[PDB]
Amino acid sequence: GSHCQKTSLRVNFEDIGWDSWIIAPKEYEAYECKGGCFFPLADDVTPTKHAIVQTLVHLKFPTKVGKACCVPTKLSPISVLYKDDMGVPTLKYHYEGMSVAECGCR
Amino acid sequence: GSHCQKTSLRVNFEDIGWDSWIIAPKEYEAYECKGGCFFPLADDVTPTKHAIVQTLVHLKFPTKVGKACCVPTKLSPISVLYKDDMGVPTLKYHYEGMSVAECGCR
Ligand SMILES: [Cl-]
Ligand SMILES: [Cl-]
Ligand SMILES: [Cl-]
Ligand SMILES: [Cl-]
Ligand SMILES: [Cl-]
Ligand SMILES: [Cl-]
Ligand SMILES: [Cl-]
Ligand SMILES: [Cl-]
Ligand SMILES: [Cl-]
Ligand SMILES: [Cl-]
Ligand SMILES: [Cl-]
Ligand SMILES: [Cl-]
Ligand SMILES: [Cl-]
Ligand SMILES: [Cl-]
Ligand SMILES: [Cl-]
Ligand SMILES: [Cl-]
Ligand SMILES: [Cl-]
Ligand SMILES: [Cl-]
Ligand SMILES: [Cl-]
Ligand SMILES: [Cl-]
Ligand code: NA
Ligand code: NA
Ligand code: NA
Ligand code: NA
Ligand code: NA
Ligand code: NA
Ligand code: NA
Ligand code: NA
Ligand code: NA
Ligand code: NA
Repeated sequence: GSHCQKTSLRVNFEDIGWDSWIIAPKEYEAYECKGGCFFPLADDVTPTKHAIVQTLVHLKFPTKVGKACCVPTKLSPISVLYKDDMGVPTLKYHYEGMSVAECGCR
Repeated sequence: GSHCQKTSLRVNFEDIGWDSWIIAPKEYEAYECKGGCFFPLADDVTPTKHAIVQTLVHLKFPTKVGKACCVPTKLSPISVLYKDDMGVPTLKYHYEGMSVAECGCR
């Protein structure tokens, strides 16, 4: 059963060019949503009625319409230490939207 | 500029097998979210910080991590006429989650 679920994803801030403004941490666990959104669906998928409808339309017209996407449906914050406008390392206690809390088909 | 946006999608309830319980309408405009989530991003995309991070990670590791997905970020209801448990056609005035209101990268 390869369905929509949260899997691990470690993000190094240098690799994505954010080290120019983020002192710490060097890496963090962001997670990612992976898997398909096909029938039969799972319970923790929590699909919208449109995702269900679009998945049905994709089954009968695969070349015209795409299927639903396994995406983050809830995010969690992290803390980052960033240089202030005058170079002062400053804590951003709740840097929102950075880590996956829940996945779902949309 | 092929970015994330709402495009037309007409859904025939018979084609998806929902005519067994939906008398009317026969078809409805559900819309769909289509387009890529790549940089440079648009203003009406409203991307989360994780979608931006994942897109950056996908650029440097295309085979390991996928990119962000253009998905519905707000849905609108429709009205449907459905047969009751005793065959009585009944109006569902606000059948929620059926039509796309806004698209975005997630
Ligand atoms: Cl299965
Ligand atoms: Cl199902
Ligand atoms: Cl929902
Ligand atoms: Cl297919
Ligand atoms: Cl397609
Ligand atoms: Cl969110
Ligand atoms: Cl706290
Ligand atoms: Cl904060
Ligand atoms: Cl923030
Ligand atoms: Cl965010
Ligand atoms: Cl462009
Ligand atoms: Cl951008
Ligand atoms: Cl947001
Ligand atoms: Cl690519
Ligand atoms: Cl992949
Ligand atoms: Cl939604
Ligand atoms: Cl009304
Ligand atoms: Cl209602
Ligand atoms: Cl409803
Ligand atoms: Cl819904
Ligand atoms: Na087709
Ligand atoms: Na997907
Ligand atoms: Na999200
Ligand atoms: Na939170
Ligand atoms: Na958020
Ligand atoms: Na790679
Ligand atoms: Na997409
Ligand atoms: Na949605
Ligand atoms: Na509404
Ligand atoms: Na909804």
